[PDB]
Amino acid sequence: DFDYVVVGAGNAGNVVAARLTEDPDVSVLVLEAGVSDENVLGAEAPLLAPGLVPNSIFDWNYTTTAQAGYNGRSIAYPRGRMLGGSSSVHYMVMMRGSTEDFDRYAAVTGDEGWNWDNIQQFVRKNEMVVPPADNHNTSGEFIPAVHGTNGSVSISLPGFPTPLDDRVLATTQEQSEEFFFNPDMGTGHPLGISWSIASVGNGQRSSSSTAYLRPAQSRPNLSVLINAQVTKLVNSGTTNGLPAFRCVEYAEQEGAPTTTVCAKKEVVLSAGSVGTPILLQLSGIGDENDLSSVGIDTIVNNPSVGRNLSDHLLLPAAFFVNSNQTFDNIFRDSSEFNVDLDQWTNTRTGPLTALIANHLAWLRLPSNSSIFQTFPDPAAGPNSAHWETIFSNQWFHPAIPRPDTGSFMSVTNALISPVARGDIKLATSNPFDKPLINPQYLSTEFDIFTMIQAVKSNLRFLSGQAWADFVIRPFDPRLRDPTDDAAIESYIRDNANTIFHPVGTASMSPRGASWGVVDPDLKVKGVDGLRIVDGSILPFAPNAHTQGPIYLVGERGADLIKADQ
Ligand SMILES: Cc1cc2nc3c(=O)[nH]c(=O)nc-3n(C[C@H](O)[C@H](O)[C@H](O)COP(=O)(O)OP(=O)(O)OC[C@H]3O[C@@H](n4cnc5c(N)ncnc54)[C@H](O)[C@@H]3O)c2cc1C
Ligand SMILES: COc1ccc(C(=O)O)cc1
Repeated sequence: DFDYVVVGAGNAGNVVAARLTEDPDVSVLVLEAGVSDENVLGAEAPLLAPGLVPNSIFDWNYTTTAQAGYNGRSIAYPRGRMLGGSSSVHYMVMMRGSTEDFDRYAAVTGDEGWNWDNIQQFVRKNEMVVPPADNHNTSGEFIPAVHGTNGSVSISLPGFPTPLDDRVLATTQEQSEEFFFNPDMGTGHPLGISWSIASVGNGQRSSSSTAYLRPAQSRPNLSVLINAQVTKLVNSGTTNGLPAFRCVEYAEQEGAPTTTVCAKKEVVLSAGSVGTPILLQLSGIGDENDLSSVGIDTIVNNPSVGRNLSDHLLLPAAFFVNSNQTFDNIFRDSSEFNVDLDQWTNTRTGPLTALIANHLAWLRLPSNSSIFQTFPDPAAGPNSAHWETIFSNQWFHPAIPRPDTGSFMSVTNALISPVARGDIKLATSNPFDKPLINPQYLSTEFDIFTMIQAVKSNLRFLSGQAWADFVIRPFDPRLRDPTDDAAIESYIRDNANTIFHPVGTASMSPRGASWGVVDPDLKVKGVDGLRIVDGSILPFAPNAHTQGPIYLVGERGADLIKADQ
């Protein structure tokens, strides 16, 4: 039987599986609940990514509980269910976080092996810069020296231009005090306006399955099983005086018989920030009171399981624009779509290689803001962001379909440094029931205050000379007036959503410590033979879309595992 069992063939899981099997005497079994990622056009052509989830066979079909912060709205909580995990359904944006993110991870765990300097080696293992699809000149769009040249995942600058690009660039000159240009987020200094970098190579998605699993497919010491949902982690004895969890039960679907397998060395949980805590709770690792309320016997009492959930909340906003070059008609007119698809199929170029956004702004509140009377600074540090602003050459709104008429650009914000914390809990002891996902969005004055400020910032940005002949008006009339705080707050509470970056539900913390679920080496506290390598270990929201930091967790996790062999 196998040396390791990896639960979840996801963003991080695939790194662990591929890295461990580099050694021919180490065998790994990967168990993935979902289907194959092969022959999924929507998971290959970059521009088609937003259609893939939430309501589909490639999604877990999770939702949140009703959010009082959102006027009682419950929202979709998409999560990839397939080879590659969420890296097969994500929007491919790549950055690693701020130096302050990783230094805070090191400080909070007492482990300097996290920390900005010591993590850089894994950027180089993880990524290689390849040409953008349109083969444009990337000089001055990034800094080659801070990025990998040889690593597994293909990354590139935007493969298709938009009419937004020159106008965003002009705004960095015209409004340089607020919206200065940033040469590369890979410096660990996120603030300012940078060109998007994305996990796209030869005009198609570079996911954790394409980058790690596929090249490793002919290895006899690696097995990958799809349609295999792990339903229980099995207490398989007592090694080192602690309960051991080296066996798992899995099934194809609800009501199907369960297969048992055991790892000789360790079970690695890579089920992600939703999947990991819920499986733990189903296995009797969690909050005693919550477990017994649903009929589960607690084997390891740890109330941190599924707590300390952070996410980046999302705010969408569309604006009518005077342009015939937005991407909107690709999704309305079959002739245009089919011309673009033929070009993508034959040459791997054209509009289908385009990203959700070619530029991103990372921004702080003024250091003298009224909110700092009542709150300490929740940012990772003085060089980190409070919010993000994303510029898209089309309609983008997770909860409202694209209008039949109109050309649009969208300005999407993410709250990067929330004060709010949430939790993930079991509604029942049945592994095929949906969990209760309660992020507690907009439940603090800080979080709503910052979002009101973000909107005012967006409107300053778009009032610039570069936009004069382009932006017509906001889709929603509550965005007509920058001084109307009541209208702005109403807009936010009715439109806010999620940008799909949950972390923290199995937080790392120092060995033997207060709260947390895992040690700094990612071993589960109070258990032997169980390791967590995914987004759930990160104790704070980073200054980054989460694929980049999660890949670093995956690469270091693999080295941590090899060190105990
Ligand atoms: C719509 C969307 C867009 C996004 N866009 C971006 C972006 O542009 N840039 C960015 O950086 N990030 C983005 N993200 C976030 C990023 O995709 C995730 O944060 C990251 O990929 C998660 O990595 P992970 O390894 O923690 O989990 P995942 O990649 O989600 O992996 C978990 C895997 O485990 C499987 N699994 C779960 N439970 C079980 C079980 N019991 N048994 C067996 N298998 C199981 C799942 O099916 C999945 O394959 C996006 C996310 C979404 C939902
Ligand atoms: C509006 O564009 C984006 C870009 C990235 C993401 C993400 O990281 O999920 C969401 C929306």
